[PDB]
Order: sequence, then structure tokens, then C-alpha cells
Amino acid sequence: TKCTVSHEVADCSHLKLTQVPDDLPTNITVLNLTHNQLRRLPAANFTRYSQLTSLDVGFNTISKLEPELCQKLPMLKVLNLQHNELSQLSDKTFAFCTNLTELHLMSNSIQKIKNNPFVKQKNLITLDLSHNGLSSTKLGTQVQLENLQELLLSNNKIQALKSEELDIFANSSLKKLELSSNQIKEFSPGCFHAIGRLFGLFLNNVQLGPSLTEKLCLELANTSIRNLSLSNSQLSTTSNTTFLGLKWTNLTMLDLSYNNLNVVGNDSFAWLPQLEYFFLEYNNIQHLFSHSLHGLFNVRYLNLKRSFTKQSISLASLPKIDDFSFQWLKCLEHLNMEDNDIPGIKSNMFTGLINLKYLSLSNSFTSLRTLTNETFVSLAHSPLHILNLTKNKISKIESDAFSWLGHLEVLDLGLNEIGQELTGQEWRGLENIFEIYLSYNKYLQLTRNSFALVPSLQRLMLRRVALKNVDSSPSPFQPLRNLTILDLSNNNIANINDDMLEGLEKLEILDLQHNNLARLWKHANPGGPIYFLKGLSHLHILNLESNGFDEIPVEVFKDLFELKIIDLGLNNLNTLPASVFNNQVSLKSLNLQKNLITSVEKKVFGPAFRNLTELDMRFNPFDCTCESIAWFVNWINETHTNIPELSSHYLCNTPPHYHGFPVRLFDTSSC
Ligand SMILES: *[C@@H]1O[C@H](CO)[C@@H](O[C@@H]2O[C@H](CO)[C@@H](O[C@@H]3O[C@H](CO[C@@H]4O[C@H](CO)[C@@H](O)[C@H](O)[C@@H]4O)[C@@H](O)[C@H](O[C@H]4O[C@H](CO)[C@@H](O)[C@H](O)[C@@H]4O)[C@@H]3O)[C@H](O)[C@H]2NC(C)=O)[C@H](O)[C@H]1NC(C)=O
Ligand SMILES: *[C@@H]1O[C@H](CO)[C@@H](O[C@@H]2O[C@H](CO)[C@@H](O[C@@H]3O[C@H](CO)[C@@H](O)[C@H](O)[C@@H]3O)[C@H](O)[C@H]2NC(C)=O)[C@H](O)[C@H]1NC(C)=O
Ligand SMILES: *[C@@H]1O[C@H](CO[C@@H]2O[C@@H](C)[C@@H](O)[C@@H](O)[C@@H]2O)[C@@H](O[C@@H]2O[C@H](CO)[C@@H](O)[C@H](O)[C@H]2NC(C)=O)[C@H](O)[C@H]1NC(C)=O
Ligand SMILES: *[C@@H]1O[C@H](CO)[C@@H](O[C@@H]2O[C@H](CO)[C@@H](O)[C@H](O)[C@H]2NC(C)=O)[C@H](O)[C@H]1NC(C)=O
Ligand SMILES: *[C@@H]1O[C@H](CO)[C@@H](O[C@@H]2O[C@H](CO)[C@@H](O)[C@H](O)[C@H]2NC(C)=O)[C@H](O)[C@H]1NC(C)=O
Ligand SMILES: *[C@@H]1O[C@H](CO)[C@@H](O[C@@H]2O[C@H](CO)[C@@H](O)[C@H](O)[C@H]2NC(C)=O)[C@H](O)[C@H]1NC(C)=O
Ligand SMILES: *[C@@H]1O[C@H](CO)[C@@H](O[C@@H]2O[C@H](CO)[C@@H](O)[C@H](O)[C@H]2NC(C)=O)[C@H](O)[C@H]1NC(C)=O
Ligand SMILES: *[C@@H]1O[C@H](CO)[C@@H](O[C@@H]2O[C@H](CO)[C@@H](O)[C@H](O)[C@H]2NC(C)=O)[C@H](O)[C@H]1NC(C)=O
Ligand SMILES: *[C@@H]1O[C@H](CO)[C@@H](O[C@H]2O[C@H](CO)[C@@H](O)[C@H](O)[C@H]2NC(C)=O)[C@H](O)[C@H]1NC(C)=O
Ligand SMILES: *[C@@H]1O[C@H](CO)[C@@H](O)[C@H](O)[C@H]1NC(C)=O
Ligand SMILES: OC[C@H]1O[C@H](O)[C@H](O)[C@@H](O)[C@@H]1O
Ligand SMILES: OC[C@H]1O[C@H](O)[C@H](O)[C@@H](O)[C@@H]1O
Repeated sequence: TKCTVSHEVADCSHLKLTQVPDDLPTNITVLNLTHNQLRRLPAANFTRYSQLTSLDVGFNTISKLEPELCQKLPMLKVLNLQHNELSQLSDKTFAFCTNLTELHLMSNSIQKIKNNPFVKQKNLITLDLSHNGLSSTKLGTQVQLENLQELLLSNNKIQALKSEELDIFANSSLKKLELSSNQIKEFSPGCFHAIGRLFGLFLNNVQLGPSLTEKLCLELANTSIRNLSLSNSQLSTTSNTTFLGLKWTNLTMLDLSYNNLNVVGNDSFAWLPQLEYFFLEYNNIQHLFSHSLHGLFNVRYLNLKRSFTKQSISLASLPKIDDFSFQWLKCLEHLNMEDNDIPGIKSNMFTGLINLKYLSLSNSFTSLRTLTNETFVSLAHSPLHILNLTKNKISKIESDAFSWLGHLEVLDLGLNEIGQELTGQEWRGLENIFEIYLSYNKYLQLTRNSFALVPSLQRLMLRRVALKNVDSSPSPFQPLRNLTILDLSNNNIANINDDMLEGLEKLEILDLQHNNLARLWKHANPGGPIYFLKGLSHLHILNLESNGFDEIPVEVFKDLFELKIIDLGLNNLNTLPASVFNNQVSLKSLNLQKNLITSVEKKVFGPAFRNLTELDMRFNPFDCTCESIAWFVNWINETHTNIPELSSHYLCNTPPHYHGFPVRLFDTSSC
């Protein structure tokens, strides 16, 4: 309806305005007039807004700009005129706007720049002239814009770069020269040396090719260039001559992504000894040779996601990676090889990578069915900490498969098709292991020695793996004294022994939802009820949802003094014994939704309700009498505990007089 002012910032966006407001407070610093129907900006209308530092008039229909406007606003730093109809500029236009740091002129249908319109902009940092119809980089006839750091000229009609067109930047230090989506066909000799210092050049979506890229790099020789981006530039092949001009530079970043790059010739990057970050993702490399990556001894990061050619099904055009292809990268720490069709891991695939700490091989192979005692031999001399092996259709893990990985901390084997018995010999050599993910696999059968060789383990995830023999004596988890997180959810488990978690005093998170443990907590269970939560003094989060519980023994939560969150929703509970929650002095969240609860009495819920933050007891068949709900309604009226959907989803069932009536509106005066 009108403008909203908050902390001297006026938001007048999307209000269909044809005139500039005259009733706004005289102390505003920022004025946002975006997405309106303004045709002009007269000086007289801005006389009362002399404190402005920022003016955003983007997405309007302004064609002329009055020079006197900048004299009325002496503190103006940011001016945004994007998406307007300001096609013609003159020397008078920005002549009085001396304190500007940012000037945005995108999508204004500017086709020609005459004379010197930016000569008075001595403090300008960013100039954005993108999405116009310019056919040249010439913006003046004399040395100006000395403090400029960013020049954006993307999506224009520039066909050639000359030195006498960029010579006005002779005293400038450009961190960014954005020339993307311009169909440049010639780089005239000396064109980049016309700028004082050039640090970054962007030529994405520019059809260059091998021959023109070679000429471009010759023009970059002896410049200050650190970053070069040539993404989607149709670089089909590379040779030992393509980047030769870059020998006379200290380039640290190169991006060659999305180029449909098929052949990478020997010694292609021998001229880049200072390169640190290399992006090669989304290409079509058919065969990587042993000398393709020669000379890249300083690279710390390499992205090879979807870099190799796809499977042809018929022609058998599978990608090939020669042995020793990574031996040159002595400083490589992070390697991403995700989503490829590589056949397997050869004996010398990763040899020479003496500084590798992170390696992701997620969905990297066609099928890596079996992990043998030799599969990872080439990583023996790498200080590898993280290994991701998801989505590879792995079926079997044999003995001593990870013996070469003595420094490994995180091992992700989730989302595969593993179906075997875990003997325990699979984990030999993993002396520094912190976490193992084994979730979403075919089947895993445990024994008493399954995790004996890894007593350092702190986190174990075994979700949806059709887990068998967890009821072994002694427990498969017994040697894991330092365990903090255990996920045994979605396994349809029916039997567990008393001592399953004995000695695990440091356990903090236990997930047991979607199993069949109901019988174990019924009083008539042969041998008595199973007290599997005994001694878990540091337990903070416990999930017991969807187990079909209809009985809870009085002493099961006895030792849980530190418990903060308990989830017992989606069960069939009604009658709960007195003092079942008596030792829960740290409870902050209680969930008992979609159960069969009729009575909510003090002798049960009193200690649990004391200092709660959240409560969820929605969708229960509440009994609306005095002996069943009086205390609960009295608690609801005076508590600060957040109870979501209280008015709508907390209804009475029995007696038929109160059927469908909210429990919040009950009368306690009769009790
Ligand atoms: C091994 O390598 C694989 C492959 O790279 C990694 O897999 C990625 O794992 C992460 C984490 O599990 C995945 O991200 C999660 O994606 C979920 C997808 O659902 C999205 O929902 C939103 C709407 O909310 C939509 O906008 C999206 O389009 C998706 O449909 C997403 O639900 C989830 O959100 C999480 O947000 C925060 C985390 O910031 C959590 O607190 C919250 O609970 C919630 O779970 C994640 O973003 C990712 O999709 C996986 N990538 C692929 C391609 O599979 C493994 O993680 C790697 N292993 C390790 C240990 O690093
Ligand atoms: C870039 O790679 C090319 C390979 O395609 C290199 O060119 C090849 O250079 C070798 C010498 O190092 C040439 O071999 C020599 O040929 C002469 C004449 O026949 C012979 O007398 C020598 O005994 C030797 O065999 C080879 O012919 C040549 N290949 C070509 C271009 O035909 C080139 O040197 C590399 N450039 C650099 C140094 O980056
Ligand atoms: C089990 O853990 C103890 C204690 O580890 C410390 O606390 C953890 C929560 C985590 O923060 C670790 O980084 C801490 O070191 C380990 O005992 C320590 O062992 C190391 C090496 O021998 C050494 O610092 C001390 O001897 C111990 N320090 C303490 C806290 O007593 C123990 O080694 C772990 N069990 C394993 C890995 O088998
Ligand atoms: C700047 O403010 C002036 C008011 O001083 C606006 O001019 C008036 O515009 C209305 C509506 O078009 C006319 O009815 C008046 O005759 C104009 N002058 C008078 C007497 O106030 C002007 O439109 C404003 N500029 C914009 C477009 O923001
Ligand atoms: C910015 O303008 C606002 C609005 O005029 C000023 O806030 C007013 O401050 C006086 C105190 O002298 C109050 O009596 C008014 O009620 C305030 N107006 C409202 C409703 O916001 C503010 O002082 C000016 N400068 C700032 C932000 O310090
Ligand atoms: C690449 O970086 C090196 C520095 O490691 C630059 O060489 C130095 O340049 C400064 C200033 O010109 C001299 O004072 C040093 O003596 C040079 N160090 C030596 C001996 O190499 C080199 O100029 C940079 N390359 C480019 C083209 O800028
Ligand atoms: C040159 O390119 C590098 C790319 O490595 C830029 O540095 C990254 O900048 C992004 C900003 O989005 C950060 O998220 C990364 O963490 C940076 N990488 C690292 C580790 O430095 C850099 O900004 C570019 N320009 C410069 C400073 O030369
Ligand atoms: C890239 O250079 C390597 C040199 O390391 C070439 O590999 C040689 O291939 C021939 C047969 O084609 C063998 O006889 C040599 O033994 C190989 N060299 C060694 C010692 O590895 C490779 O052919 C070149 N790739 C191409 C074809 O461009
Ligand atoms: C937990 O919740 C209780 C119940 O509201 C808090 O009650 C005590 O502190 C209140 C605020 O300081 C006092 O107004 C109450 O009188 C007092 N209750 C009594 C008599 O014990 C309690 O502070 C919360 N946290 C604590 C300290 O356990
Ligand atoms: C550019 O820098 C040179 C060297 O410091 C200086 O002599 C010259 O005056 C500068 N150009 C101008 C006028 O900005
Ligand atoms: O979603 C978090 C985790 O879920 C499973 O454990 C996956 O195997 C793992 O890769 C993922 O990071
Ligand atoms: O199972 C025998 C005993 O196990 C635990 O100590 C229970 O807290 C206790 O009530 C029970 O009698």
C-alpha cells in the first residue's frame, strides 16, 4: 500500500508508482524505488532527501537523467539504474556525481559511448555495463578511473580487443575484467598491457578454440594475471603449445569446465608450476595419459566430476586412465572424481599422491563389485583422512581391504548393495577411524567380533540394512567404549539382549525407530522385560518411534539423568505407570503423538513437564472428565512451553457429550 521505513532504509518497491514520494522522513540514507513506473527523476523532488548514500531506481522506464540531481545528493555512493531506457549518455550526465563507488547500468540499450562520460568518477570501484549493445571497450580518450577494481562488460557485441581502446586504465589495478558472452575473434598485439595491473580475466561462453586460445595466452605473458576462466569456450583439444604463453605468469587458478574436451595432449600444463586450483568438471575425456598432467606440482585442489566420457553400451567406448597418471601432483590435498564410468582401480592408480587428505569416489565406477586386499594398494603412502565410496553397487568386502589406510578417519560405504556377514577382518589396519557409514545396503549379519579391530570408533550408522544377529552374546558393540552415535533404525528388529549397550557410558544419540521391539517391554515376556537402556548416563537423544509399544516398565528410563529429547510417537500407548519419568531432570522435548492416550495425570507427567521447551501430544483420544484431564488443562493455561497446533489438534473423544470438543476449553471449576 505504502512505503515501509526501518532503520533509515525506505522500501518503496512494487507499488506501481509514477511519482517520487514527498512525505518520507528527511533522515533516510537508503531509498529503494525498484519495480515501479518512473519515467523521469527531477532534481527538485530530491531536495528534502540530502542524506542519501544509496539510490536504487532499477526496473523502471527512465530515459533522461538531470545533472543537477547529483548536486542535490552530495553523499551519494551507490547508484543503480539497471533495466531502464537510458540509451544515450553525455559528459554532463554523471559530471557532478564525484563521490560514487558503485554504478550499475545493465540492460539500458546503450550501443555507443562518445567522449568522456566517466571522467569525474575518481572514487569509482565498480562499473557494470553488462547486457547492452556495445561493440567496443573504449570508454574515454584520457587516463581516468584510477581506483576502478571491477569492469563488467558481459553480454555485449564486442568482436575485437585493441590497445588504444583499453589505454585509459593505464594507472588502474583491475581485480576483475568480465568479458563473457562476447564473440571476440581477435586479440590485437599489446591489448592487455594497456592496463596498469590485471589480476583476473573471465571469457566464459566465448567461442575460441585451440588456435585462438594460444594467441590469447601469448598476450597474457608478463602480466599480473592470477585467475583465468575459459568455461564453455569450445576447447575440444589441448596440446603442449596451447598454454605456452602462460610460462611468463604466476597463474594460480584455471577453469576449463564445460568445454567438451576430448583429448588432453602430453605436457599440456607443463607451463603452470604455480597453479593451485584447477577446475576440469563436465567434459568428455576419453583417455588420460601418464604425461597429461606433467608439471602440476603445486595443485592443491582438482575437480574431475563428470570429466570423462560416458559408456557407449555398444561401441565399448569406456574411458581409460593409465597407471601413474597422478604421480606429478605432489601437493594435491583434495580430489573430486564423482560421477564417471571408470572400470576399476589399477595397482598404481593413485601412486605419488603424498599429500592427499580428501578423496571422493562417489558413483565413479561402472561397477566395483568386490573390494579385495589389493584394491586400494596405491593409496598406501597417502595421509588419507576421508574416503567416499557411495553409489558404486559394491557387493562384497573381503579381508584386509583397508589395511593400507592407517590414517583414515571417515569411511562412507552407504548406498551400495552389500550383502555378507561382517567377520571383523574387513577393518584390519584402520587404527585412526572415527566414523563408518554403512546405511542403505542389502543385508549385514553381525557376530561378536564384527567391530573388535576398531576400538577407536565414535560413530556407526546401520540404517536400513536388514540387520541380523544383533542379539549375540557378548554384544557386537561391546569393544566400542568410545561410541557416541549409534543408528539402528529401519531394520525390523524383534530381539535384543539386556547387555546390548553395556559399557557404552559415552553414548549420546541412539536411533531405534521403525523396528518390532513391542513384546520386549510387555510384562508377560518370558524371562521378564528387557532393560536395554541400563547405565546410559550420557544419553541426550532417544528415538523409539513406530515399534508398536503398548506397555512401558516403570524402571526403563531410570539411569537417564542427562536425557534432553525423547520421541515415543507413532506407538499404541495408553496406561503409563506412576513415576516412569521421575529421573528425567534434564528433559526439554517430549513427543507422544498419534498414540492411544486417554489420561494425562501428575503422578506420571509431573517431573517430565517441569522445564520443557516443546511438547507434542497431538492426535490422541483424550478423556474429558476431572480424574483424567483437570491437572493437564490447569497446566496448559499457565505454562510458557511451546505447544504447536493446540487449538486444532487436541480433541476429546470420551464421553460422547464432549466428542470433538477441544481440551483447551474445558472447565476445571467443577473439579
Ligand atoms: C559422499 O558423497 C555423496 C555425493 O556427493 C554425498 O551425498 C550428498 O549428501 C547430502 C547430505 O545427506 C545430500 O544433501 C541433502 O539433500 C536432501 C535432498 O532433499 C532436498 O530437499 C530440498 C527441500 O528442503 C530441495 O530443495 C532439494 O532439491 C532436495 O530435494 C536434503 O533434504 C538435505 O537437507 C538437509 O539440510 C540440512 C543440512 O544443511 C539438515 O539439517 C536437514 O536435516 C536436511 O537433511 C541435504 O541437503 C546430497 O543430496 C547428497 N548428494 C548426492 C548427489 O547424493 C555424501 O554426503 C558424501 N558423504 C559424506 C559423509 O560426505
Ligand atoms: C611439443 O610436442 C611435440 C610432439 O608432438 C614436440 O615435437 C617433436 O619434437 C621432437 C624432438 O623433441 C622431434 O623429434 C626429433 O625429430 C628430428 C627430425 O626428424 C630427429 O632428428 C630427432 O632425432 C628427433 O626424432 C619430433 O619430430 C617433433 N614432432 C613433430 C612436431 O613433428 C615438441 O618438441 C614439443 N614442444 C615443446 C618442447 O614443448
Ligand atoms: C577413547 O577416548 C579417550 C579420551 O579421548 C579424549 O576425549 C575424546 C572425547 C576426544 O576429544 C579425544 O580427542 C580426547 O583425547 C582416549 O584417551 C586418550 O588417549 C590419548 C592417546 O593415548 C591421550 O590423549 C590420553 O592417553 C587419553 N586422554 C584422556 C582424555 O584420557 C582413548 O585413547 C580412546 N580410546 C581409543 C581410541 O581406543
Ligand atoms: C516532482 O514533484 C512535482 C511536484 O512539485 C511533480 O509535479 C506535479 O505533478 C502532478 C502530477 O503529474 C501535477 O498535477 C502537478 O501540476 C505537478 N506540479 C505541481 C503543481 O506540483 C512531479 O511530477 C514530481 N516528479 C516526479 C515524476 O517524480
Ligand atoms: C529518523 O526519522 C525518524 C522518524 O521521524 C525519527 O524517529 C522519531 O524519533 C522521535 C524522537 O525524537 C520520536 O518521537 C518519533 O516517534 C520517531 N518517529 C518514528 C515513529 O519512527 C528518528 O529520530 C530519525 N533518526 C534516527 C533513526 O535516529
Ligand atoms: C612472479 O612472481 C615473482 C616473485 O616470486 C616475480 O619476481 C620477483 O619480482 C619482483 C618485482 O619485480 C623482484 O623484486 C624480485 O626480485 C623477483 N623475484 C625473483 C628473483 O624471481 C615475477 O616478476 C612474477 N611474474 C610476473 C610476470 O609478474
Ligand atoms: C581467484 O579465484 C579463486 C578461486 O580459487 C578465488 O578464491 C575463492 O573465492 C571463493 C569466493 O566465492 C571462496 O568461496 C573460496 O574459498 C576461495 N578459494 C580460496 C581457498 O582462496 C578468488 O577470490 C579469485 N580472486 C582472487 C582473490 O585472486
Ligand atoms: C604420451 O606420452 C607418453 C610418454 O610417457 C606415451 O607413452 C608411450 O607410448 C608408447 C606406445 O605408444 C610406448 O612404447 C612407450 O613405452 C610409452 N612411454 C612410456 C615410457 O610410458 C604416449 O603414447 C603419449 N600419448 C599420446 C599417444 O599422445
Ligand atoms: C524450572 O521450572 C520451575 C517451575 O516454573 C521454575 O520455578 C522456580 O523458579 C521460578 C522463577 O525463578 C520461581 O518463580 C518459582 O517460584 C520457582 N519454583 C520453586 C518454588 O521451586 C524453575 O526456576 C525452573 N528451573 C529450575 C531452577 O530448575
Ligand atoms: C599515473 O602514474 C604515473 C606514475 O606514478 C604518474 O606520473 C601519472 O601522473 C599518473 N597519471 C595520472 C595523471 O593519473
Ligand atoms: O544423509 C546423511 C548420510 O545418510 C547415509 O548415512 C549416507 O550413506 C551418507 O552418505 C549421508 O551423508
Ligand atoms: O531385571 C532385573 C532388574 O534390572 C534393572 O536393574 C531394573 O532397574 C530392575 O527393576 C530389575 O528388577
